Amino acid sequence: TDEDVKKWREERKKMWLLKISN
Repeated sequence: TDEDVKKWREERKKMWLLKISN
């Protein structure tokens, strides 16, 4: 479902976003 995808989507999203500052 979208919820399953939403799960990984934001997961990987934050990883690179936080990596911008690291």
